[PDB]
Amino acid sequence: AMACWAQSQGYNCCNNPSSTKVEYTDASGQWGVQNGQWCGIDYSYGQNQGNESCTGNGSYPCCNTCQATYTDGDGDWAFENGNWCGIKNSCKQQPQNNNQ
Repeated sequence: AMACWAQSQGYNCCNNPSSTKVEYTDASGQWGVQNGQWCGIDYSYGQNQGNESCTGNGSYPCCNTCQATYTDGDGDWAFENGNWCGIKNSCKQQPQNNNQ
């Protein structure tokens, strides 16, 4: 739960980026104030694969398949049910933190 692109510059990650209010947006990315703290909106800043959210939630619907035929600046992406959906947050890494 710490892989935001905003930190690369100095800022901090915004917890629950899949439900953060982005009152700012430019050529640097999406930013918003969460819990009273500045932080970029990274839906894929290194979360769990438990399936808490999915990709493409900023425009299209979820896919549900772990086959990302294409990846963009917002993560991975797939095409199922005849619709451009985003790869699930679970379809990224099995060993999500839990190291056997």
